[PDB]
Amino acid sequence: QFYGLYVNYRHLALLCDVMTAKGHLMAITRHGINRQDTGALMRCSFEET
DNA sequence: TTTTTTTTTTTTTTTTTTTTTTTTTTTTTTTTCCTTTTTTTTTTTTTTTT
Repeated sequence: QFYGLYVNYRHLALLCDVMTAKGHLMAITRHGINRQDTGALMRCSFEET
């Protein structure tokens, strides 16, 4: 809202629920995505293959 | 002669510093240059001598 851009609430609440799903702060880095419980090929496709 | 009281020695954490490691928008089009090199060993050749 500083730049006057409007994004719908669902697309923001989905991200806010993705980060707070595990009970702590799951950042969107290589330290939060690669520390999840997903598959090996999914995690190696992003960073630190 | 036993109990408290001081000393000691680990014990686990804390905190700060240092080190390490990993990352850095998407697509497309043209040229240029290099894709060895000097060193050491081996083999052949040429000249000389008896």
